[PDB]
Amino acid sequence: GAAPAGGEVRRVTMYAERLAGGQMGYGLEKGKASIPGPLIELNEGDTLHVEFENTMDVPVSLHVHGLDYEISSDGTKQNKSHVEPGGTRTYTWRTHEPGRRADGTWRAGSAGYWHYHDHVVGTEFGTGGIRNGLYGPVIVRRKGDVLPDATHTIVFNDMTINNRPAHTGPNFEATVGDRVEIVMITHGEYYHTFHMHGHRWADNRTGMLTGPDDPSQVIDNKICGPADSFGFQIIAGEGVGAGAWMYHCHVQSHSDMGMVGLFLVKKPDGTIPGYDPQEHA
Amino acid sequence: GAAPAGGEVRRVTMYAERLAGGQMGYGLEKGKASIPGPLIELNEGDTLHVEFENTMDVPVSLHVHGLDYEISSDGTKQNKSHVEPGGTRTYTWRTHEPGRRADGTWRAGSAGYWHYHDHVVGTEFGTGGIRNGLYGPVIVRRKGDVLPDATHTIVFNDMTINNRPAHTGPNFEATVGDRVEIVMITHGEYYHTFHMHGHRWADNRTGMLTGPDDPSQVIDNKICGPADSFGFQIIAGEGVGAGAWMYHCHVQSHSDMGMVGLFLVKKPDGTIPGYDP
Amino acid sequence: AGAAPAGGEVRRVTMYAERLAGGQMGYGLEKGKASIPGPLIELNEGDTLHVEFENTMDVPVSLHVHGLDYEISSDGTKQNKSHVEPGGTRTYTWRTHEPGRRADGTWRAGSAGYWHYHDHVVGTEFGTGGIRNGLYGPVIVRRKGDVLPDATHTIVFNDMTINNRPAHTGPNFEATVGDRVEIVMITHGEYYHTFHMHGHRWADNRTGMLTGPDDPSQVIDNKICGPADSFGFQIIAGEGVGAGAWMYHCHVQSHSDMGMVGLFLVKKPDGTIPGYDPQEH
Ligand SMILES: [O-][O-]
Ligand SMILES: [Cu+2]
Ligand SMILES: [Cu+2]
Ligand SMILES: [Cu+2]
Ligand SMILES: [Cu+2]
Ligand SMILES: [Cu+2]
Ligand SMILES: [Cu+2]
Ligand SMILES: [Cu+2]
Ligand SMILES: [Cu+2]
Ligand SMILES: [Cu+2]
Ligand SMILES: [Cu+2]
Ligand SMILES: [Cu+2]
Ligand SMILES: [Cu+2]
Repeated sequence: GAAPAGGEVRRVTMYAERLAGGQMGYGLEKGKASIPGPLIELNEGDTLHVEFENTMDVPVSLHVHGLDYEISSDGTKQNKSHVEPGGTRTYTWRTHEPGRRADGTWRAGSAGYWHYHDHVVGTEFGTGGIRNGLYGPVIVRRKGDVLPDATHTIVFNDMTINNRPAHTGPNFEATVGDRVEIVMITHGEYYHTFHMHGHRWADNRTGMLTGPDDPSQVIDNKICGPADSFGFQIIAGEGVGAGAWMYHCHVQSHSDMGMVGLFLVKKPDGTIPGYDPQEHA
Repeated sequence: GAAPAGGEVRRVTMYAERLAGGQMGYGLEKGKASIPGPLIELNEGDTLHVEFENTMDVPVSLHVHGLDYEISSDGTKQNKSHVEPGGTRTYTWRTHEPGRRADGTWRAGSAGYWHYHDHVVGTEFGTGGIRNGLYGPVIVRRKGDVLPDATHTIVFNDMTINNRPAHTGPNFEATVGDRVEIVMITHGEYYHTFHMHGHRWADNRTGMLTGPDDPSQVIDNKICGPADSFGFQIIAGEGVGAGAWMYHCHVQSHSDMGMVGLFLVKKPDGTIPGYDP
Repeated sequence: AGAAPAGGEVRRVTMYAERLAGGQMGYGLEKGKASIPGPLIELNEGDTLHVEFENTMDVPVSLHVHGLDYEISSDGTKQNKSHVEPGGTRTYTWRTHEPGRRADGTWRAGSAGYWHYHDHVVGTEFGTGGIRNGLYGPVIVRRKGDVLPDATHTIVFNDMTINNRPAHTGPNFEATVGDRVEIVMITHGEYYHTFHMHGHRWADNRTGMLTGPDDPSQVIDNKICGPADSFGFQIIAGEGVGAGAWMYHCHVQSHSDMGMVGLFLVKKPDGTIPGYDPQEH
């Protein structure tokens, strides 16, 4: 697979729901909200109309990074694009291809790893919403972008991964050789440094080197702060083989307190070498 | 609207002065000091002799990032290039173009988004003088760089933008279609994440991709730490139209405590849709 | 002087973990010669390194590496039972690969870059104790044709110290104007830092050096960094600025104020640094 040229006009329904544990989630269907919210994938040029409904007892909003949107889809109290309790609103996101402007410069596409989150709960910056779990990924693909066997979203939200209690992963499974895509988002108050054992990627738009003349740095550790978003694709177990490969924040008290999960890379027979589930507790 | 080749020897007078309620700033003429300090632009290859005068009762200095300067223009007490009270000094900053060295490798030029600040007030690293307002931006352009319709300078200085009180901006104005340049400098103790609503830029030298071969990440949110500086040009309203477009620090307590302003992009008739002055 | 050659050799080294004075711990290649930072390990892409490792201490220790290819048995984590018991021995194997075109048409990133190793088991199962105590070291993987330097120096921001040195005690590095000097910068611990050098700059890419006039990497003199970040650059000492006691420091204001400063002592050909008086520093 490779992404095709874009330009489809899409629609979807989206709800903001209270979840258990005092949380809040987005979902595509009533009663199916998740944390992180649902992954929205677009190709450059597609438009997405989001038929949005607020099912909670407090205003909420939908603010997106990186995608074209007019002020009316800003998703803020400050230009009256929030959604009252029980209210509804259609947010529109647009994307565009890159190309030469008439002044000679190059307009950058919308392609990239982006995200969306609340901007209204708690404060007019969505501090309460984001803490509760109102966030999710948006991938915009360029025509020709290689496509992954799977996509996993890792959000460092304050001292949590995906709002989970400490040392509860999440874990992610792949088989040696799968092309795995990772979307990494950070939210909240703290900086973090995302690290993956056994695996590395290029610090560019795709996480993959364009070819032999890409000078981007190849890393396995990146500092990130609130609302940063990047992603990459790795071949699971490439050059290293199967195993329970940790990913964690490398800030030493963060990993000690539980900002750790496993990238479980399995042999073809589905087993994991030297993976004693209880030696990782 | 493109930068020319440099090589001109330029001179400017700068002054350090005190300002109201504890603050201090640089000025091009006395009485006229500002926080941030004056924007300095140069073309790669230019030399700049800053004829500097400290009008304050305490020592001060002028230290610059990225530009060429000999150790005597270090702007540090450590190297004895600070400026005593009432004193004067001439700091020389030079720039160069990119080109191939003798050893055959490529030497990077001076072009970039840079800044200058005090290095001796409060501490030997400027801690009290940076806190007080003693910082400013420097742009060095390469030959061929497209020139903006405006440049606006945003300094995250601890928990403030441009040492301004919380929730007071600043706001900048443009018209849809304007090529707008933002200079972003961070100072103090805190990390930040700069975010702009409705607009995006490439994470490279200019903030614009070189072309279809430029693999630089395109972003709208950037982590920055003390003495980081970067800049970019955007077409205002490009693909998103007019309106009051927020920029802020995206650390949640920071934006909550007031690290937020507006990029007011106006329709050619001058009105901003949706905006509530 | 010159270029990195093509890799492919299988190298062996003995490495030791040893107690050092002051409650510190260090790696070394020979007994009694442990250092903080540990020894610089240098490989070319394709090289294999069998580290014959010995733990001379009374507590468990491990060797974990960033960026290189290792199988999960050389993870160096208690979690995967690749730590070394007090008095114990273990051969860690690190591999590197050249970049190249995969059968799927994408470009495989090579191992080349500025990497580091460190402990993963001392104090906590994320090595928080052994990293505090000085168990960390640089690794450089060179791509064929990489420019070699006249000298390489390693600067590790470890918590609020540089190379575990007392406040304001450097270290200092000396070069002559025109020397090609390689800096390897690693960060560790709990804190974010910004690395700054007076009178010098580099490219934010793999080598630190612009590949040519087509390379768009930002050129910087100041770089935010977090725990386990590792980058490097080569500069021409004093190029366009002359001899001098050029400070490098973390630019987080209170960090420099309280010790995170050192000196790049760049000398004229006659050995002099005019104006340099250590008592003013
Ligand atoms: O506000 O993101
Ligand atoms: Cu916002
Ligand atoms: Cu963290
Ligand atoms: Cu690791
Ligand atoms: Cu945001
Ligand atoms: Cu901030
Ligand atoms: Cu936003
Ligand atoms: Cu500075
Ligand atoms: Cu680890
Ligand atoms: Cu620091
Ligand atoms: Cu400096
Ligand atoms: Cu300095
Ligand atoms: Cu590590």
